[PDB]
Amino acid sequence: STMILFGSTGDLSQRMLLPSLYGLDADGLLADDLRIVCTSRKFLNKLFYATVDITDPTQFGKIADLCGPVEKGIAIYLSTSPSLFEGAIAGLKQAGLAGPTSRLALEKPLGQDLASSDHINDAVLKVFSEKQVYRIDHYLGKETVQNLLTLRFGNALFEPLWNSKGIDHVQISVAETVGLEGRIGYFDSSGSLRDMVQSHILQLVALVAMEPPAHMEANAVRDEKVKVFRALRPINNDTVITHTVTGQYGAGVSGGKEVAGYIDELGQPSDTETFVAIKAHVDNWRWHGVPFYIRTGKRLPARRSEIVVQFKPVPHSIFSSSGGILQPNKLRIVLQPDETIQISIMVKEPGLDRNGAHMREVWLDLSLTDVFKDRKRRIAYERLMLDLIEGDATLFVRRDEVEAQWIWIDGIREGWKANSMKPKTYVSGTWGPITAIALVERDGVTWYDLE
Amino acid sequence: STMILFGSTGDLSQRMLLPSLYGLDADGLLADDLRIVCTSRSEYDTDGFRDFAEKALLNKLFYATVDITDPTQFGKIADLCGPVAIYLSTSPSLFEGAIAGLKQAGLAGPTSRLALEKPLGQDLASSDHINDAVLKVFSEKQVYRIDHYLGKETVQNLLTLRFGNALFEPLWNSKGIDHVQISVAETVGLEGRIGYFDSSGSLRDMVQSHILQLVALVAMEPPAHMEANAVRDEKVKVFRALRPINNDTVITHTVTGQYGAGVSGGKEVAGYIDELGQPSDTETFVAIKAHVDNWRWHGVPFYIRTGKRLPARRSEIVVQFKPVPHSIFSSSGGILQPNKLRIVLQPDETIQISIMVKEPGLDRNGAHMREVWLDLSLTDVFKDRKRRIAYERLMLDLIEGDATLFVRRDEVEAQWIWIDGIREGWKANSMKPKTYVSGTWGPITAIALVERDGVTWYDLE
Amino acid sequence: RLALEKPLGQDLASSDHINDAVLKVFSEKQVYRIDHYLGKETVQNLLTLRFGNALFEPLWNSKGIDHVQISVAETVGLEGRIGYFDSSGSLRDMVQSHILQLVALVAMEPPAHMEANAVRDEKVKVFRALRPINNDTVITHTVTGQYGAGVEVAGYIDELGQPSDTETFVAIKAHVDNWRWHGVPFYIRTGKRLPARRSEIVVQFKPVPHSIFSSSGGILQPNKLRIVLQPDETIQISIMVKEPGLDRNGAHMREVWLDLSLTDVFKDRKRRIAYERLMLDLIEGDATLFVRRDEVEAQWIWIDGIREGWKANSMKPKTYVSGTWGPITAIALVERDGVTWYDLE
Amino acid sequence: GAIAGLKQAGLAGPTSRLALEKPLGQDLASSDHINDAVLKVFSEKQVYRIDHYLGKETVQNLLTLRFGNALFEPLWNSKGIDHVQISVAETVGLEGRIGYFDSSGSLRDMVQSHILQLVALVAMEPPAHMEANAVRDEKVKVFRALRPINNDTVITHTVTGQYGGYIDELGQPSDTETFVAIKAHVDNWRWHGVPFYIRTGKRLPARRSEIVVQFKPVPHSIFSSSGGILQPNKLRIVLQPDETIQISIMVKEPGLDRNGAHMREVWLDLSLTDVFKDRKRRIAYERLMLDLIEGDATLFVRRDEVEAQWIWIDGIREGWKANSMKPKTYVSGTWGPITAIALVERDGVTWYDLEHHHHHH
Repeated sequence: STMILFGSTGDLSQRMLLPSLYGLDADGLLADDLRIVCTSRKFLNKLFYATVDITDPTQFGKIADLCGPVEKGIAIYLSTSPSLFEGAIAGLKQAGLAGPTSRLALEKPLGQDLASSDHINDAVLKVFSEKQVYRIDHYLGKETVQNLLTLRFGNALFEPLWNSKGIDHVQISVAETVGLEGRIGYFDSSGSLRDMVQSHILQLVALVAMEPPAHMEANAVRDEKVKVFRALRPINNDTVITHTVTGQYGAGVSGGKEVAGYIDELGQPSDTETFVAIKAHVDNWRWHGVPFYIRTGKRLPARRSEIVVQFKPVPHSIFSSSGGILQPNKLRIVLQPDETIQISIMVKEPGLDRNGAHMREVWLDLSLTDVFKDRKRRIAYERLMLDLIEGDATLFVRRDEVEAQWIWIDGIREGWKANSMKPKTYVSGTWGPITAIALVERDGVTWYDLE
Repeated sequence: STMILFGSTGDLSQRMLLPSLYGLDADGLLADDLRIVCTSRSEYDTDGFRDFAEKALLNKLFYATVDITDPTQFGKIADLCGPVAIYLSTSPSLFEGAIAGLKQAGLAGPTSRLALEKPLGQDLASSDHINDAVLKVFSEKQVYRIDHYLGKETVQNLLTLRFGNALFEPLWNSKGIDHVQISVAETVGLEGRIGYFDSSGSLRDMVQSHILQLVALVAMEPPAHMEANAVRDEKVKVFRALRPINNDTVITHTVTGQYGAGVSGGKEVAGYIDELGQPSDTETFVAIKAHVDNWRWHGVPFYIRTGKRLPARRSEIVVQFKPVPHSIFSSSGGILQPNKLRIVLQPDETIQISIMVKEPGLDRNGAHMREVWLDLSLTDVFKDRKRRIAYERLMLDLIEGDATLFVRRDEVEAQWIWIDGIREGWKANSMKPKTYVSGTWGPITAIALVERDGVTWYDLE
Repeated sequence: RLALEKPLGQDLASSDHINDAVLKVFSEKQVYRIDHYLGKETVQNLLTLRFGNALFEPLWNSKGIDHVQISVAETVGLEGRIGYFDSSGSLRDMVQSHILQLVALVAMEPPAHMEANAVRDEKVKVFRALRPINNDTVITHTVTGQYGAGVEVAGYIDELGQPSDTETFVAIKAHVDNWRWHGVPFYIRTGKRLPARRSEIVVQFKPVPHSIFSSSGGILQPNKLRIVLQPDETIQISIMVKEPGLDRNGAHMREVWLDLSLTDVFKDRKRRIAYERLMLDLIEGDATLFVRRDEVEAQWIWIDGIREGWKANSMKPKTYVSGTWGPITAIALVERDGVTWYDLE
Repeated sequence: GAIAGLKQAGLAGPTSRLALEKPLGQDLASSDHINDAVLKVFSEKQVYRIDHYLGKETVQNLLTLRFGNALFEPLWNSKGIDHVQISVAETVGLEGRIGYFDSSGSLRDMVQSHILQLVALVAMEPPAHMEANAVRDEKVKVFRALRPINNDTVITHTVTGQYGGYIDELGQPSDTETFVAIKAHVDNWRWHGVPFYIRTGKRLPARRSEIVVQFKPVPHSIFSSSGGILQPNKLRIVLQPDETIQISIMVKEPGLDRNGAHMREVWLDLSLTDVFKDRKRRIAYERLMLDLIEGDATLFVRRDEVEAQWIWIDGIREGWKANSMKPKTYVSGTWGPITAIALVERDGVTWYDLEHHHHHH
């Protein structure tokens, strides 16, 4: 019933960040009892400003403030620089609101490293149990991401093929046209690996690589996802160079306006990625030998996040009439900005005989964006928010998840920190550095785009 | 290398060329050794025919005429071009005399190639008797029997679709598919065919040849390589494997319908008996539930329906796929319709697949979903290609080689054994046909045929 | 480190009061529960049979297995320290813990790597996938009995005096309801004073889809994989072979068995009573042969839910004379389904 | 041929049929020349070709094991199995018909039909219903799915040998193989991608003809620890003169903290001969006489099988006479020429031998 930010009068919060809070319930969903406690340097009535500062210790005892009943729960995000979190953690203690089920919502980066994340979580845990913790991951709230569960197990056509023999490899790519998210100097703090790959891509891979549960339970869903992250192939300095590629936002023509370089955008020489590509494997016994080719970067030629499952070829082209070449089957799922799923099959080409059979590849296409046009375009936060209020919530992260996510992340970065692996530049609007072609082409693979 | 032609005057041969010719007079595909041979009961010359031919279309035309009782206008073909295949479309009475002349001319040979479009049978006795007179004169290597469905391009892609894709083969077995459905629908009543249909019946007209050929295409095992002989041998196996329909199963597995007088195209249409002017028990519609017993196909029902005066004209092959082993969306709110693959072969050429998808919205109570169809349209993709007219590649097959499209004896021998066994069985039970209203999809008892075991009927409704 | 004995609980309230009072002092990592069954070599190889091999998995689902049979039969009684049966019956001792563990090691999915929680989590998922027999399902899906007087023996009551309403015999038709197993009845059976002692699992596979030879003499007997854990340690498979004979009337076939007896080769293995390894686990590492708090929860929930149904149906066991191979009524819980209790016959 | 007696005695007639057990061919033309001459008087129904090995009882059981059970076929696919190995070895000198043995080889005698039909009963699909030509019809497609060993593949896909000697017993310049090794390939959906290892010979120190089917490896090894290695699981079959069939499984070897976790490769063993010892113990030729009269027999080879046998037999012979290959003497009991071991040992495969008598320390 309350959310805390110390910078609202200042910087981004003052101009664009706040409406996310006001807009989502102002005409959308329904809310009536809430007590937004804000502090900085319907429910319109609830919002109320306050002032707080970590530097004076005696100040924390003085604020002594709690809006709403103790039997409600204390959710808050401390968006401060490192070492200021510890000073202001106790403020809810002056309120004292830890006893009731507490939402403890954390839509946050959660730190650069597992020790960095654990430091946070160990301190948060003493006031609140895991059941109280409700960490949001913005993709898990996207509807297009949610249907990955109906897709495999609400249909009998897929699961026979999710097993190494069925799939030769899978390709995932999160595409963004612009690097101007207002994160410059904040991106430097993390970067595309921790910014995008550590949870949102990993959460998607978990939806793709897992086993089905027996039923749609909250904790049955999450307990099977940690298994993929614990079954990831750990990328070591001995494997990072072959399996990883970093690239950086350069100066090209992007979006119609010509644009400039990352380093020249920060003003100082910068080393973060703004693009990365990995060749992962799941060793659960259903995925051994199946490469997942993951990719994300900014200043790319299109913003379009899609998954492409390429299946193993037929054991035999019985149409080896000199026209018998069969293009592997692809299951293509597009989740942003258009909602789309398609399959690629072979069909005899209308015609006679040129001393063989000639055929074409073609796509059975279905688009959710068009099929459901009279339906809603609800924001992820609107679906996610009710679950916070609801006694058991399903779309929120768990410690085993993040802890298994970071281990793979920290093992990779040291691998190229121990290998001294600098990024490679790309022209904004090019699809990235030229080294990501060999990374797949050394395996025979091609990255799916338009024709 | 060489082809001779018969029955030039009749509205059958000329009709197919009209639409094709206007689009194409250009192709000139045939090899030089072949030339236009025209024979009909006509007095137009060689020149004088190339004048009638031009309306259908002079460089390759040779004419000359014959008589149907005189084996003497038979030398006129002999006094015609012949360097160091034939098409006969006649009624039953002239069949052996027409064969008689070819032997006297010498135009009957191991070199000679035979093509036989007209109905070739009613029993084994016929099948064997009609073929055996041809067979003593000719071998299988010279006889190539036409099947008017087998040539449709949508049917040719059934081999590419099934065997050019690996997404179909893991589930193309008894465990993968709950049931297989084939439907051919005709809005039109027979027009001008009465007295020909009554002797054949609906089952002889469509089920014996085209529908059975389609059943094999879904059920046939793949050949090691695609050659007419390798592909055909597997198809014959499907006909041999088909479970025999006998008196015990005939009443349960077969429904027969005769079209009544109701309405077609917004106007009342008369009953089949009324058009004949004679009482008939012949069938204008048939429905069957059929099983092919094989390690791959044992226990999977295949249901075949073809009808006359049915509500719409379309031919569709729908293969339902087994329901998911567990509904992980239990506790209510989730219904998981099994996956279905629907392919349309008439009148639109189209393939679709059935998938389950969450409905846009929150989980709320239960998981809510819709089934939805991945749809592909074959006619639009090949827009720079031609249209639905046919009898095409079959020609190239003549000068170049053996034809996958043409029929062989063991199949026709296997078709009638299954088809003849059904007719005697409903003769021993005295199965009178059931009437239906023209445009209702057939007699309503054919609905129990599917509905008593849990099956329904696909409509885009 | 604290290790607990076999009599942990008699119901939900018990094992949750006894544990959450101890889990108030200790934790799940430092807590070990004792299953006498788990630590046996023949049980240990079940996971080694399934997942160290590739021959079985292609069929280990509702599309390759017809039925499983798990039997543990005894000749003795409970002499020396009777009281637990009076307190718990024959349900809570051997089924709630011992045989349910044998149920888990056959109907579970593989972990990525052999580690305690990763292996245990797959078993917990089974005990959650157990279809709960409740209400008016326990009469037609369960059979109870009591060993009578016969063979000098006297009955249980005809040796104890007081009237009790608890069975020394239970028959269930269990059901794991997951993608892998939906549709596969699991047949669990145990009891005392029966004419044999051999604990064994039997997995009957479905019949081949079509029979080429089934016209005359075509009796196609299904293939069954046989495993014997107690007291014989024996794994076999039933296969169909041609009868060498000059036959003029159809195909002649015999059901024969690929036989394997592991003790005969496992002599070098220092065969010993099961408990000797269990101590080292507690002494030097993570407990893989021990039950977990979530394992106890899903066991008792499915163990107690039946008790709801038969005390409301006021269900009483059915007398079998000792040596009646059980009550004759456990023969119809399968004969109504066509299946019959297997025997080497 | 001297069949000329029968037709010029009025004997080639419908009352009576024929079964042939003669050295019919050395090439496709000779059997067809024999066949065309016999089919010049008869048709295939009254023309029967006899293969001794088909007629052995334990050989008869190959398809019933394949098709009376549901455990194998799920794996009888390229995905299911890695490779097949067929071995037929003899103890005798090549002297039983030493002059006759020269000019036919061990290929056209033993492999062209006997072991190729052992190939046929392995790489076939099930027919509709058992019928005399239904069995044959699925073997023809096998004999058609046999990759024709190329003159470019005959160096890396074949190995020949000689009794060490055959020259020292026959006189004339001899290039005759007292041993043969090939690696065949069935190119159908079910089988494309599976090495078929065929091996036979006469100057070897053992006599037990056997088939071995190795199934593919597991995707993931959950039990990753020291000591525990996994040999792939295999099917072993021995029919003559021993009838002994086993399966390779991985079973735990009990130990406490000794050399890590322990797993043994042990065998489910079954011998038909002990079970049926009270039974016939007949001669492979016994029933074949009853099938011919008033009947359609399943157990006879057909001209297209022998034709497709010969076509695949001749395609090698041109090619290895084109590579000018000569046999390699092996000194009287070395399990073959030293080169047939690399035909697998380079491919990772090793020639399978009984674990007892194959191990040391």
